[PDB]
Amino acid sequence: CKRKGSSCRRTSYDCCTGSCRNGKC
Repeated sequence: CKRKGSSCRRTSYDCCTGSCRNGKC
């Protein structure tokens, strides 16, 4: 999964923590 502070896609649930907002976690 993605880390908070990394980049993740809008609503693809990519992160383990952090909102995927503005193409970032």
